[PDB]
Amino acid sequence: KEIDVSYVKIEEVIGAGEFGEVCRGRLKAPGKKESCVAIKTLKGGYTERQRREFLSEASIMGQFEHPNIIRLEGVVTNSMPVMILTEFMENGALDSFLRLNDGQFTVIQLVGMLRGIASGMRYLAEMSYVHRDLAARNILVNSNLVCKVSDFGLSRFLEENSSDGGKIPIRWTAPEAIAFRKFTSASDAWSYGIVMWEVMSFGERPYWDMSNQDVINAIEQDYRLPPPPDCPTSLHQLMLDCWQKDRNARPRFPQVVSALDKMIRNPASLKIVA
Ligand SMILES: NS(=O)(=O)c1cccc(Nc2nccc(Nc3c(Cl)ccc4c3OCO4)n2)c1
Ligand SMILES: [Mg+2]
Ligand SMILES: [Mg+2]
Ligand SMILES: [Mg+2]
Ligand SMILES: [Mg+2]
Repeated sequence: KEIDVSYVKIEEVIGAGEFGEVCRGRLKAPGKKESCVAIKTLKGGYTERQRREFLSEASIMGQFEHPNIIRLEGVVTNSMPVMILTEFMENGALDSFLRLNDGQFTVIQLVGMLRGIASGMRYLAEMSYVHRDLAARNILVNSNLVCKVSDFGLSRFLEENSSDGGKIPIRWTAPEAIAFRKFTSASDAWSYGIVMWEVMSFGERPYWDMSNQDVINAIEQDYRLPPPPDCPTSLHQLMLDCWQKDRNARPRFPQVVSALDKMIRNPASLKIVA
């Protein structure tokens, strides 16, 4: 959906993306009430390939409609700067948000965040979309703490293309995906276990200071991340389920959502901690 630039007001620069600024603004279109939007801008000096890659995120977002997937409002393509407008997520990226708020949300709140992410992923999997970069940094959080999946793009990773999309995010990536480049919803479930860990640790770095090769070797040698401090054992177990080496043994996302829904219904179960 092409948006008349007269309908957009940019208020403030709030971040930086791959190709430019991320801004907060207002969208007001005839017959609709004004709303808050995030706006990515692309200014002068990029190649047409770069323009296409930038706008591809909009094309992909626009294929989806789900409360846990970032909503596209529209694009500005007949004018400079080129823009992508989405719903505005007041609290930004989940990893940074949790680090700011370390120890300040309850286990039940954290599980609700995890449930929203898992519902987004359930939907993407149903739509046969493999995310491939599922990480807390790619989860955006609104004022009501609703978590939504972001970062959409279909470009192959640099390792997949010519001998001579960016690099595979090793610490989030399932071993078979690293080894063979087979990305599936089941490799996303692995990544989701890593997101669970990031959430229950209030945004700590998966595998701390381990190198990417250290991580690859550790996982092959049966190492798995330990329960974060105060983490309910049942959540750690679901993490371990996501991190099975055999991808077919991992839970699919409907199962992940169910498990989380049970926990919310049965909060006493969350009291068991190592
Ligand atoms: N807490 S804060 O107000 O300082 C802040 C900072 C950065 C981003 C925020 N929300 C924020 N909300 C929605 C989206 C977004 N970034 C973004 C992505 Cl990830 C993809 C595509 C796109 C985007 O903006 C429009 O087009 N960001 C909020
Ligand atoms: Mg991606
Ligand atoms: Mg990415
Ligand atoms: Mg990317
Ligand atoms: Mg801590």
